[PDB]
Amino acid sequence: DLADRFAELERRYDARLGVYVPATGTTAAIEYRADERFAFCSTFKAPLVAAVLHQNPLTHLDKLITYTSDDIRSISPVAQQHVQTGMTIGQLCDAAIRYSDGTAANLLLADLGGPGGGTAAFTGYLRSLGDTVSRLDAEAPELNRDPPGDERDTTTPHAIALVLQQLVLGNALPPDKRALLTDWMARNTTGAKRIRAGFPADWKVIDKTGTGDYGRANDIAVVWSPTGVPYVVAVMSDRAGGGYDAEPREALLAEAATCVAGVLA
Repeated sequence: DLADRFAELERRYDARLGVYVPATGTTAAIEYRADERFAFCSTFKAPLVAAVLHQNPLTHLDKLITYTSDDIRSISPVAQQHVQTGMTIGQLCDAAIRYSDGTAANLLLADLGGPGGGTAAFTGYLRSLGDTVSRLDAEAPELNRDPPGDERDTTTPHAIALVLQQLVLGNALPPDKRALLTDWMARNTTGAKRIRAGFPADWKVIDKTGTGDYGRANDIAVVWSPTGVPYVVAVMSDRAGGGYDAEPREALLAEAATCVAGVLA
């Protein structure tokens, strides 16, 4: 039994686990703690890139953004190398998704603009997609640090799955922008030990990960079966019992995904 398996994983990893897979043609929704709040962590960067793509003509991708030393305040594998040259909006989107570059995502929030350094406009973009649950209140590094249970900077597996479904499978974005987002997630470099690890090699997986304090580890994905049937998979976790420095456990997400894949196969 699924729920029994997910409960067993919680005990194994001293963790709280949330899972959602939306219903399809022939499968019921899979849900475990799906309406409980979990920190976004870096998973917000996927709808962030969608918001920026949606807000602007496509050639806004070619606009050069400049930044400085005091902008590097979080893990930023790409942006830390380009302070002198700047980065174009397209390079920022690529880095935010594929390398989970924190400076890149902060710069994209600023591009979106408005109150809260773009966090209010980000939240408004989610509201436009019918998500009345999620909220973004801070940028990096603060957004990964809220105490367990705090509602700041949170989504739920259910909410983020429905958002991702609209972005990748539905009509939230025009086809050209949808393809840009989908391809960046398809080329993600940070997800090999999470949802990807739980699905057989002949399933396609695109994803966006997040990791935070209090043992936070998330992954949101769209997967396609070998015959092209898509499913959206959101898996979220934290480990409050280990305190602020609790180690994130990727293996919990890989095992949860393996269980989901077993049901979807």
